[PDB]
Amino acid sequence: SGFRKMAFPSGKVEGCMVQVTCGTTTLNGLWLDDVVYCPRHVICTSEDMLNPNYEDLLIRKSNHNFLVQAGNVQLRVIGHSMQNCVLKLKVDTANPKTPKYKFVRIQPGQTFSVLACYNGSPSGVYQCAMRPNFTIKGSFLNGSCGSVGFNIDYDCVSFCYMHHMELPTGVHAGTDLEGNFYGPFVDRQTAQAAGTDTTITVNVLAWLYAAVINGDRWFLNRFTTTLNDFNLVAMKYNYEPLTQDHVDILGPLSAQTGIAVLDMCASLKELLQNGMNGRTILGSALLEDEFTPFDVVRQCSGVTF
Amino acid sequence: SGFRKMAFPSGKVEGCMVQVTCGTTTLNGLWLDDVVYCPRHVICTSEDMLNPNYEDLLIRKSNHNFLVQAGNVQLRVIGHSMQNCVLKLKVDTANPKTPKYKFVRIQPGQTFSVLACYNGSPSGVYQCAMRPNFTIKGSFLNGSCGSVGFNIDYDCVSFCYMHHMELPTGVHAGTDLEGNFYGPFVDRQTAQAAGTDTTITVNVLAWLYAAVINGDRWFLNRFTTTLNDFNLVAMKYNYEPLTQDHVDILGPLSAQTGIAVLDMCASLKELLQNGMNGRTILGSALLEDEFTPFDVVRQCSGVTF
Ligand SMILES: O=C(CN1C[C@@H](C(=O)Nc2cncc3ccccc23)c2cc(Cl)ccc2C1=O)NC1CC1
Ligand SMILES: O=C(CN1C[C@@H](C(=O)Nc2cncc3ccccc23)c2cc(Cl)ccc2C1=O)NC1CC1
Ligand SMILES: [Cl-]
Repeated sequence: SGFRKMAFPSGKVEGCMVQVTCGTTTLNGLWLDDVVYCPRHVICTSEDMLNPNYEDLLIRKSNHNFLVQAGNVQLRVIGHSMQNCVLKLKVDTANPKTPKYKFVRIQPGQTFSVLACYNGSPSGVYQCAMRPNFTIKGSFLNGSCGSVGFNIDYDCVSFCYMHHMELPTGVHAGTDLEGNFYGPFVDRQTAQAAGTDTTITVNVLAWLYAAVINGDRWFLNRFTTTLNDFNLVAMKYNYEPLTQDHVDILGPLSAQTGIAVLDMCASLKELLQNGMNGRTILGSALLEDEFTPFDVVRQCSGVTF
Repeated sequence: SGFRKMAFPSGKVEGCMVQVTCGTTTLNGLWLDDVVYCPRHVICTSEDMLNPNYEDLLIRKSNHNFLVQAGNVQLRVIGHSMQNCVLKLKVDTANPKTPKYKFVRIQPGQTFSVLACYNGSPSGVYQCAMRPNFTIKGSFLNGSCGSVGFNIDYDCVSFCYMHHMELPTGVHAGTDLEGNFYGPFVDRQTAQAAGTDTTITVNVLAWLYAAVINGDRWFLNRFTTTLNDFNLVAMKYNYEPLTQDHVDILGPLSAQTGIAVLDMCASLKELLQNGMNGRTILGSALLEDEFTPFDVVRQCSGVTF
């Protein structure tokens, strides 16, 4: 019993974290095989960040301008190149701790674990979701740039996020490991803002199924709804639309609890229109949307890595 | 910016998890140096769990009755002894992945990370707190016994909890790493129940200071309170009494934000009376009590927004 916001074990990723320094700027790097990946803004001064020409800034650097530290060992940089908003530093030593890995680009609603790092040293691990407005609600201070997000599939680490910046609302923006930003963001000190966010509907439904599995059933009702009527309701409350794909993905949870997906949608409709009435679900007075259907199945079945 | 329920990176603990088998029972063990620590109930059958005589069950075992598996390698047991409710299995190989460690017994209100394991394999990491009734609200399934709780302040792992059982309310009970239970619990299937739980007041106060540091003040008021009047009101909401020790511990956060501890106590009194009126504090509609004063200082910025 119990239901917690659970992150993947971070060990395979901790063995890849390094410290990257270019002049006065120090941030985190991800060392896989003989390459260290880090945000390309490591080459910028505070003035350069206002309007950087990254190719022009990079051409002026040599391999020895980049200091890479792995624990108490200095790595030798033998090459450097840029891919989108990510700098790739070729080093003379392959990481002996390189796990089996993939680089994957995730979609809004998908969750992942973040290993927050400072000076190439991991400080914490938390779970979060890619919001529909492509930001993440992380917990990051100065020096956290280069911290990565990931999932684990059996013994394979799928790297999906690298931290680049904090927006004025305190939320975070970053890229996939190929340097492509999530969202309409750019890597420079200029006016940028997160768009209006929405709630991840399929994830709220998965979390309601998790509450039922844990004995919380007060919100269940005798009613059902059509998919179209539910989306008309959900659109009124800034909820993301529920597609037939989402209904298919919730099938296993629906069979396990005996509550049809549109039956659980009628519970969610009533919760939006009337509130919780002083009650909580899994210790929360808000409808939680940072657990996917897969996370619920994994936590309620004990899958190991 | 941001404030998340953050666990310590689990890598140092993942390298210590092993699978312990005694007959038909399989659970998790913690391998440090040449000793594997696990719950003593691994020697029990389901027919022994009501009134087990552990000394009598243990004397009938030899070293070769204990099967210890570390990854795909079978460890050789060369000794066994019981210390309180933990079994200590001496093995012929010291763990090469043994981190710098300590065994610490924690007090109610203290937080720690849990690395949930099944069959000696880590499945997830979450943060939690020792409740005032000595239980923990974990997320554990059958086979999770022997999973450990820990803190990693600096480079040293302080092991503080080993999981033993789930109570009828779905909450969990366990021991320190010397096998002494937290709370009035015994490792028997006899009728046992968690006492009425309370909210960890010093932790809610620390979390209100974290909200101020991150830029939020809507909940403050022009009032102060005596420590005695605050406790008379707090106890009516099932809040733990706030001692002078707690007021002293909140001193650094009080100096950083400019809000005296008894002024923050007045704001908490008003919050308990009024609720949140549709507002949230750090993304929550409930008052959070699983962040200690020390956790807030570790996670938050040193500069108040
Ligand atoms: O004032 C600045 C300067 N700051 C630097 C850096 C950046 O955002 N870094 C950070 C990341 N994550 C958390 C942080 C917490 C506190 C301070 C900096 C953080 C950046 C990176 C990029 Cl790609 C574009 C612009 C900026 C940019 O403005 N800080 C941001 C907060 C406001
Ligand atoms: O049905 C039982 C049998 N069960 C076995 C075991 C125990 O509590 N194991 C477990 C731990 N953590 C989470 C679990 C989740 C589901 C099932 C077992 C779990 C135990 C250990 C000890 Cl030391 C004392 C009593 C018991 C004991 O009653 N109790 C469970 C239903 C709550
Ligand atoms: Cl303590």
